[PDB]
Amino acid sequence: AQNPNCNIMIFHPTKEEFNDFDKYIAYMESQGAHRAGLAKIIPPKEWKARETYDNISEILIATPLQQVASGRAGVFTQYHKKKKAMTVGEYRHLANSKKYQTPPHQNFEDLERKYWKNRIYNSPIYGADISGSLFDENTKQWNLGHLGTIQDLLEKECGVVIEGVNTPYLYFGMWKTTFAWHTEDMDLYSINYLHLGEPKTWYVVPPEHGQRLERLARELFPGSSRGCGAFLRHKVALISPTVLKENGIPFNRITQEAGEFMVTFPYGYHAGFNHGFNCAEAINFATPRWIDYGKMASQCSCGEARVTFSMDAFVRILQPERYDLWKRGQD
Ligand SMILES: O=C(O)CNC(=O)C(=O)O
Ligand SMILES: [Mg+2]
Ligand code: NI
Ligand SMILES: [Zn+2]
Repeated sequence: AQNPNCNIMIFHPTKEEFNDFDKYIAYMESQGAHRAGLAKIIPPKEWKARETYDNISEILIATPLQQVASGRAGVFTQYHKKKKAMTVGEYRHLANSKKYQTPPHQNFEDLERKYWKNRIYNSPIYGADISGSLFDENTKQWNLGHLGTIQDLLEKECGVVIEGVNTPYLYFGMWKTTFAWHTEDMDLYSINYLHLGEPKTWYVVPPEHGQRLERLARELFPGSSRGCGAFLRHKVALISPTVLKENGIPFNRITQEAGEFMVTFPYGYHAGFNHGFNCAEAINFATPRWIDYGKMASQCSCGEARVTFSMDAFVRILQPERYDLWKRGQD
């Protein structure tokens, strides 16, 4: 069995190996990468996502989200308060202000320490989930707006034709902006490219141990657990590495820098934070190996998780028994 300790693997494809996206994912899995839940892919030196970022300040963040925390430093939830629209140029200036900027620090470890110590005492503003792409249309390799669609994968594997579309999303971050513990919708893969700016630190639980994290989460968030049998789908709960280590939960951590891709694998729980002003692009995708995970994915039916149009068909075809109750949640 490859990668039996479930370590995060880092890949350095050549320009030749960067041509065929599906093939390279399957290669990484042949080496055991999926067992970690997360992999890093460093693009060949010849590749670029686009020529420059000099012209992005006019993108609109229609609904910036102020991430307000409740709880204790190592175990908290966050709620998203909607703020007035602002441009990326306005957001960048905000991120760089004295109130929101990254503090002085020695290295990534010192910054990680300061994040876990102090996150809860601040409310950083996140421009999340903005439909769009920063890949140049002429970038032919690993262009996250040109991937094969999940609908087409399901059709190729299972024969059924379904409605729905699959497009990327932009994320504009600042110091302390936080992504809560989650897996993807329908336990899909994700791919995330850090276009510019400061790093993103990731934490991940191997897929084979995801239920251990769920059981801890039910213990740590007991009212939330009573409210919903899949409350991590709400994407609000944070648990620190120190607390994970105290409770024996297997995990790994890695920091992504600008110019790097990360892939999350089906049912790989992940969480993290941004080090300063940055812009990431991410999209879900599927492979044949995902289908079985899609069939078994939990679902939020309490009504809180409220997701995309395209998830309907996935539930309807892969989980027909759950369909009815899940759609009651969405309506
Ligand atoms: O970058 C972020 O804020 C969150 N991204 C993801 O969870 C992902 O790419 O799967
Ligand atoms: Mg612009
Ligand atoms: Ni994710
Ligand atoms: Zn729910």
